[PDB]
Amino acid sequence: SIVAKLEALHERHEEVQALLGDAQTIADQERFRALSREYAQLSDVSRCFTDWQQVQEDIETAQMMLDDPEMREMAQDELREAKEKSEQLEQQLQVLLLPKDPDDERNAFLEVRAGTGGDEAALFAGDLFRMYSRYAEARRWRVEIMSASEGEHGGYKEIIAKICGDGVYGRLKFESGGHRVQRVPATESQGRIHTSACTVAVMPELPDAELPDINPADLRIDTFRSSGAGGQHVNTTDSAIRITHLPTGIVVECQDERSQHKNKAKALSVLGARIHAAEMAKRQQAEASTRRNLLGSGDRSDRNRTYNFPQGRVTDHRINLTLYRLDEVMEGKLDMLIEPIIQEHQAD
RNA sequence: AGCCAGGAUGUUGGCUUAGAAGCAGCCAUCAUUUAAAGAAAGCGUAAUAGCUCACUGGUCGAGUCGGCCUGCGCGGAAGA
RNA sequence: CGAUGUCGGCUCAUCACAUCCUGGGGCUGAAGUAGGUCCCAAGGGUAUGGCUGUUCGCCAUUUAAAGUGGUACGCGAGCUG
RNA sequence: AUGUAAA
RNA sequence: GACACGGUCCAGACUCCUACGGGAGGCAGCAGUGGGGAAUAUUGCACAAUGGGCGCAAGCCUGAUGCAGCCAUGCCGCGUG
RNA sequence: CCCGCAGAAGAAGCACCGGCUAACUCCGUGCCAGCAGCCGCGGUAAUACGGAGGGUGCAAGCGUUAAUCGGAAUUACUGGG
RNA sequence: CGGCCGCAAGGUUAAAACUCAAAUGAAUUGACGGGGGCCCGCACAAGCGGUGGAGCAUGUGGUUUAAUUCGAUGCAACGCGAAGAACCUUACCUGGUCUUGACAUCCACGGAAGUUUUCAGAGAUGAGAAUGUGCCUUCGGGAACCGUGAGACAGGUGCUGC
RNA sequence: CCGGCCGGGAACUCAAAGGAGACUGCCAGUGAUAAACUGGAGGAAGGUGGGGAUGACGUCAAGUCAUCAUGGCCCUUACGACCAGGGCUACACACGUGCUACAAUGGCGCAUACAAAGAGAAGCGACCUCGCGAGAGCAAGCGGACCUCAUAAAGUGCGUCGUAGUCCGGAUUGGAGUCUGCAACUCGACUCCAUGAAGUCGGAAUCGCUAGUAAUCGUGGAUCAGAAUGCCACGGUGAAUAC
RNA sequence: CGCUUACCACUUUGUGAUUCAUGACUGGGGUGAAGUCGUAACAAGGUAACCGUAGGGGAACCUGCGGUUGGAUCACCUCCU
RNA sequence: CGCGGGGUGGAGCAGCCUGGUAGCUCGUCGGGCUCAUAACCCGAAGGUCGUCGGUUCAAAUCCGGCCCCCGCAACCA
Repeated sequence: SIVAKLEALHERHEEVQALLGDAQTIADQERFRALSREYAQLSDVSRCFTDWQQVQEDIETAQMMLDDPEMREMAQDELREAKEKSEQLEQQLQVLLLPKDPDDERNAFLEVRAGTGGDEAALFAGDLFRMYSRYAEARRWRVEIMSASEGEHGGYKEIIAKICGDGVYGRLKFESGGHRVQRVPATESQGRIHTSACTVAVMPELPDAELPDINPADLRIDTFRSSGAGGQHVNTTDSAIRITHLPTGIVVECQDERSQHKNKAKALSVLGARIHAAEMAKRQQAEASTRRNLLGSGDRSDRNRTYNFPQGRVTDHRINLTLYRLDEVMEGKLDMLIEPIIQEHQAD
C-alpha cells in the first residue's frame, strides 16, 4: 500500500542525499529536482511513520501492562497525540496527492461504448452516461451530447460527449478501460446472472493549433518550361511551376493554364490542402493509436474495474476497494473510488 | 587622457524553499563608515568567487568633453 | 505581318562575378581533421547513364567541382525534326 | 418477426 | 587379391607456405575443435593377454584390443540405521 | 577380496490427490490468477488454480516431451460392413 | 492442382494444410404445431354496469432533495407488506451525545428500591437538595433493584430467498 | 298514561343444542338386460339444492434471512445505542385501483315505513341544557338478547326546479371554529359562512358478471389517544342474456 | 619418347519436364461469449422439403422443368358404393 | 464586396407562378396491441411561412429594402 511505497521513497531520498554530497556527478539539476521531491515527501514521511510507530508502541505496551491506570492515562494521552498525528498524516497525504500539473486542469472527451451483449451494453452505457452525468452535476460540470448512437431496447451503443470546465481530465484519468456487468437484466426471462462489458475512453483537450505559415523563404519554387502542347509561347516561356517544402518534403507540380499566377494560386492552394491533410492525418493517427491502447477488444476480461450488483460489491483491480454500497455509487458520489487511486498513483 | 590605490559587514534576503546571491525574470531599487561606492552598466560562474566601469583620492598640470544648424565630400555603389 | 525560324538536342564558343573547386585572409558557438559565415581574386577546370522531345527534375556512380546568367533566355545562308 | 452469454 | 581410407595422375571446391618458379593437405580413424542441434565423452596408459603384419627366433608396430576418465543414458544390487 | 581405527557418524528425493487411477481438509483470490492426457473446474463456501497440513505412488531416481506396438476386430487373411 | 472428354455450361478421377470431440441412424418420455378428433372455464356469442375523457384519495415508475427508508415490480407488483407516517412507529437524514454498552449472563466494590423538587441544555443527559433506609442474619454476607471497572460478549430492519 | 306497559302462557317469532329429511328413494322412456341420461309423482329442497373451508406429484433457481429462526460474510469507540427537528405526505410527467359526478327513473325542503351483522370499560356514553353546527357541561344503564353506539338510506306522499354548465356536480381558496393528543405548521378528522373550477357520457383499447347475481343504497368492525373513498362483514331494492 | 585416331570426365550453349520457397492482387475454406440485415430449413416452419439443371436477386434464397416421400390433413363441402 | 439559389413544424416537401385555407410525409413524446421488442393504431406538441416596409377588403404569396449558409470570380484560339 502507501506504507510500502513511502519506504522506497525514503530510501531513494537517503540515497540521493548521499549521492549529492559525493560531488562526483556533473549534472545536478535533475538531482536537485529529485531532492526537491525528496524534501517534499520524506520529511512528512519521517514525521508520520515515527509518530505512528511511537503510537503503536505506546498502545500495544500499555494495553496489557498488568492493567495499570497510570499507563492507561499515558496511553490515552498518546492516543490523543495519535489522533493529531493521524490528522497531520492525512493532511500530508492530501498535500502529496495534489494535482500541481496544468495538464490536469484541461477538459475532456468521454467515449462510452458497448462491448459484449449488445442489449446489456446499451442498458449499461446509457446508465454510465447517467452515472457520470450524476457525478458531473454534483461538482457543477457542463455536459453536452456530441454524438450518441441508440441501441435496440433502450440506452445507447456509442456515446462521445465533451465535458468542459476546470479540471475534468485530471480527475477522470483512471476511467479508460473496461467495466464488468453482473446483473439480472430486464431482457432476460430465465433469471440467471449474466456478464456484460462496456469500454470507456477518456481523451484530453489537445487544442487545435492548425495552419502553420506557408513560409515563402522556405518554399523552393522552380519555374521551368511545361510539357505538352498549345503554342509557340509555351516553348518560349515557362508556364509550369513546381513548389517544394523544405521541412516536410511536399512537392506540388502545376502545368494547368497559360498564366503562372493562376498557377501560383493553385500551387499554393494545393500546398495548403496537402499540409492540412498531412497534419490532420497525423492527428487522427495519434488519436487512434491512443484510443486502441485505451479501449481494448471489448471482451469480458479484467480491465481494472469489476462491478458486482447481486452481491452488493464494487471491487476494482487496482487499489482493491471493497465498498458494500451500490446506492451511494449509482447516484453520483464517486470520490471514494477515484481518490485513493490518485493517492497511490502519484506516489510513483 | 594616462599612472600607484579604493570600489565594504550581514545581501546563502524574502521569491515557485532545487538555486538564481549586485548582474534571466519578478518589485522593493534601504541605510551606515564615509577621501568615495550604483544594493549595480558590462564580462565570467549551476549560483558563487573573480575582473572592469560608474565615481572619489593623490602625482600631474594646461584648456578639454559632449549635443545642434548647414556647405562640400566618404561608404552602401556588383553584368554580362 | 511587300516575312527577323522559334523549343530542346549535337558541334563551336564569348563575356560578367552575385565564386562550384583550386588560391590568399578575418570571425567563430574554429582542441586537430571535417566544418558555418564574410572579403579579394574569372588564370584554369567545371560530369557519365535510365526516364521524358523536354530545358528542368529524380535516381545510380564518380569528381576538387557537376556555378549562376547574358550573347535574338547564343548558334537551322553550321545539322536533324 | 424478435427474443444474444452463466446450472 | 584394389580398378584402392592413411597409394598415383588428371579436372573441380576449400585452407597454408612461397625466395612467387611452384608446392602441401584431405579425421564418413582414435582423441579433440568450429558449425548444426534438445541431445552425446578424454588431444589418457600399454602391447600385460588375444589377434593381425614381418622375422628361424629373440625382438618391432598395432587409437583393433585390454583397460582407465566423464555422463543416473539403460538394467541390477546395497545404504542413507 | 580380507582385517583393523573412529563415530548414526557423510548419504532422499520427484510426481499426484473430481472420475479414468492410488489418496482429504483449510486459507487466498474469484470464468481473473490459472491447471489440464479426455470428460472438463474456477462467476466470493474450489476434494481441480496458488500456499499450508496430511496422505498416496515410485525410489537414486521421479514427472514432462518425442517415437513404436498392444488395447485398436477403429484397415477386419485370422477378424468389419 | 493435374489428366481426359465437351462449342460452352460443365462432367469424370481425385488430395493436402487447418479446426472439433463430436457428427449421424433407430427408438422412449415431456414441450409445441397458425395438425386432427373429443371435452371443460363469463373463454368466445348476447346483454348489463364500468375503466381509459374530469376532480379527489391511495400506490408505483421517473425527477428533485438531507433522506424523499427497505422489500414487491407479467398474468402471480401497483387502496401490495402497512389491520391506518404530526412525535412515537422509523428501519432514512442533519445536529448533539454514549461506549462492555439500550437489551441477556458471570466477577469485585459501593448503595434499600422508590418518591418530591430545582439549575443549564432542543432533549438525551450533566450537576444537585431532601425523604425513605424491609422481607434472613454464615451477620468479611444475603433474594431483587441501582451505579462504577475489565474481559468474554451483546446488538445489526447490514449483505445473501441465488 | 294502549308503551307487551303490568298480570298471565310456553302456542308462535327469535334463540341454542340433540335429531329427522335429500340419499337417483320410485315410476316411464332410452341406453350393451351394466354404469349412466332425460322426463314424471311426492317433497321445502333433484339429482355434488346454495355458498364457504378443505389446494394432488410437481412448475415458476416466483416472494419473505424486513414477522421469526439459522449457515457463512461484515461493523464491533461502529453500519451499534439515545435524544430534538426534518422526511416517509415532496412534483415539469405517466400508469394502476376506488369514490364523487356530468343530472329530470334527478337535485332540494317537509312528513314517514322497513333491517341484519357487530363493538363496548384508562369504553359505549341514555336523559336534560347551550351552541346554526361539528361538540361542550351535568350524568343513569351496561364487561352485556335488557344499556349505549343507533335517526338506517334508497322506498312513498306532497311542493318546487323546465334542459340551462342551469337550483347538477362539488375541486380549490379565505375567515371563524370543534374533537383528540405534550404539540394538528410541514402533516389528522369534522362543521358553518363565502367562493364555487373541470365535467354535458368519454379516442385507441380494456374489465367483471349468468343469479338474489350485475348495479344501486346504507350500517358495523379490525387498525386506532385522533385519523379512510381502502380491507373485512351484514342488510334494503334488485334485472337482462345464455340461439 | 613424341605425334595422331577411338572411348571419355570437369565445363559451355540452346530448348523442355518436374519440384521447392517467394510474388502485388484476388477467390473460396476453418476460429470468434458481443457485431449489421433477412428469417431460408426443423410443425402443414406459416410458399412442404430435398436432388439435378438454366436464369435472376445485398443474403439466407426465388422461379421454371424432371424425379422422391426422407410430408401433415383427410367429420367441414354433397352423395355414395 | 460583384452574381445566383434560397432561408416554409426538430428535418424534408406541397402550397409563391395565378391572393379568399397553413396542409402532407418523416421525426419526438405518451398510451394501447404482445410475456417483451419490431410492426400497427390512437392522441398531443411543433412552423405564421428568415425579418421589415408598400399595393390590396385580404399577403405564406405580388414588389422592394436590411442581415445568414452554399456555389462561382478572368478566362482561351
